[PDB]
Amino acid sequence: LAVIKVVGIGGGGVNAVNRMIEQGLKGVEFIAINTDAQALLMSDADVKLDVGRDSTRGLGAGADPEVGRKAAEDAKDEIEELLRGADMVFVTAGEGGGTGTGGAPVVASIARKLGALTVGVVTRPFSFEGKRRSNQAENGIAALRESCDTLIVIPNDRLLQMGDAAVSLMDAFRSADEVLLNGVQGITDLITTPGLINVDFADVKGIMSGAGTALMGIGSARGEGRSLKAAEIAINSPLLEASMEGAQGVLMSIAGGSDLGLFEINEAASLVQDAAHPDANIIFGTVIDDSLGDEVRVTVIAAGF
Amino acid sequence: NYLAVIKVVGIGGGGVNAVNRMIEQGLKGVEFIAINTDAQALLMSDADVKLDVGADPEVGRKAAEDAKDEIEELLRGADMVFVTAGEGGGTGTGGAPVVASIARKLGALTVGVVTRPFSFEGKRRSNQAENGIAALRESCDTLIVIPNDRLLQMVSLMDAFRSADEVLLNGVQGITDLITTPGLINVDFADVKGIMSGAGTALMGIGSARGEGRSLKAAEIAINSPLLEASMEGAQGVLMSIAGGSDLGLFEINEAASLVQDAAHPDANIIFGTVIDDSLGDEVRVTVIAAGF
Ligand SMILES: Nc1nc2c(ncn2[C@@H]2O[C@H](COP(=O)(O)OP(=O)(O)OP(O)(O)=S)[C@@H](O)[C@H]2O)c(=O)[nH]1
Repeated sequence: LAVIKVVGIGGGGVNAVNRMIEQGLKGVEFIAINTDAQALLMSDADVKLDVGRDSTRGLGAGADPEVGRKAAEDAKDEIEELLRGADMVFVTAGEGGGTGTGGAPVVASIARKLGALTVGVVTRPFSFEGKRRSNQAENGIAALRESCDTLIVIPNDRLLQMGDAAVSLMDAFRSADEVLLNGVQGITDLITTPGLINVDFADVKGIMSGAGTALMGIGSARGEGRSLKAAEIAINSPLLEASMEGAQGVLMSIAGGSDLGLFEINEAASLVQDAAHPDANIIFGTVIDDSLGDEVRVTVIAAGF
Repeated sequence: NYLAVIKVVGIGGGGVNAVNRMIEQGLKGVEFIAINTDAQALLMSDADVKLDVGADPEVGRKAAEDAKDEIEELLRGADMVFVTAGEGGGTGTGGAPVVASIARKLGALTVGVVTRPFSFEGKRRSNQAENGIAALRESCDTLIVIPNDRLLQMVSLMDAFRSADEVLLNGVQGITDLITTPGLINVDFADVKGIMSGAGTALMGIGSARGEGRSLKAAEIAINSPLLEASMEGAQGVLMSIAGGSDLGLFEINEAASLVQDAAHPDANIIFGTVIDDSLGDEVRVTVIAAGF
């Protein structure tokens, strides 16, 4: 029985976590960490830690990653005591600001020192947010990559090539929330709510330990050929950056109702094998989600390029 | 007065987190108080009462001494006060003895709970973990000490940390449930205060079993628990609680009570009772608190 903790750090990471809780992600503990007390009062997370209170006064790191790093580092004994006991820790954030960029690698190092399987799931900021945010994100992601077993990086620019062409700014960030949720859930649900093909904590640990930098694809479909269509959308996802063909490690999850049959699961698995690198290690798992109706949802995590 | 007022104080990050765990598990019958002692960080809490007085012990001490009047008003009216800094050190280990000394000067039966870290955790300067224990011991009636090393005789690294949190919770719940939650055998609060006032250091033992002979079996595990450090023979004050379902029988109960008397020192005071927790199914859980020598 694996204990899984999902940490959101900074405003975007805390909003993603609220989204995960709102959509009913189960079997995990939710921890919100931020440098803004008011923002934390609105969070529904199980654990809420306000950090950098004297350096920031509950107003955020003002986009300075050094302030975020030092806020997390000063609270490190306390974060450690919140994490101890976890088998698996997710660290989620929008890279580019001060709190998430700076604090995420601290939270991840602590998880990794404890020997929890440590997965980062972060976005790169949209190009329209400016060169400073993109540059801070890039350094934040390099730092985090040193501290995580696997680091899933979602390029927010690619999200604009999905969903609706007439989205607002608020919509774009809700979509970033959703994808961070998809990243976490596509993995955690293999463990907490397996279907016919059970990929347990040990299997996940074996493919994700020390895997390095990763990308994700997602796909969903209904009606005839839903499994094949969902997998083909996930494999060709703009978030995966056309790089599925080069990944050496691939974890795939297919979610559907109680009645998702082996035939459908296997058809999706077969399309994914064919698209993969010839020497790829691919693990295929299933998820029971009875709220899905006639839809199935495929998530692909690709690493080892 | 007649429903004993019990206040459980978590202080510092490990203490507030312990209290938040107690709330999450539905520990009943007590009032929870979360005291944050760090200037730079605040762990939030759903405790009834919260005080933010904000990793050095001296820092926590000074912060709580500064807030001594408001802590006093939070504690006034309690018959019993538990204080803990929970797992890991920090400012809470400095604040805990201050809250304890205020509880005790008010007349409340003051019970500290403190953990000794696992040895593989290493050690911070100035012997600060033992200084915390010594200072907390000076200001409590009873100090329950949980030696985390002993858990490894009861294991993976994650299991070790999890068992530590679980036994810490039990350090409070085994006693509070005995007092606050009816069972077939109930106790007098005066007798609790009789064994625990001025008693000094105590240790705890736990045991669980199912099926035939469950009560005897869980009691036997509890009495021989590595966490008791074989202090059962010499102990002058013993509390034993047996938690189980409604159908817990008087005969099996009494067999457990008889075992504890036999195992304990001839001159021991023994307080014994049961707790009805209908969520345990066919399982029985025993807590033994051994105090004195
Ligand atoms: N997923 C998600 N991402 C967001 C949201 N708001 C902003 N972002 C993204 O996250 C990045 C970091 O912003 P944010 O998380 O708010 O900063 P912070 O880490 O809290 O940093 P600060 O203390 O300096 S204000 C932004 O550059 C943007 O790309 C949100 O609501 N949800």
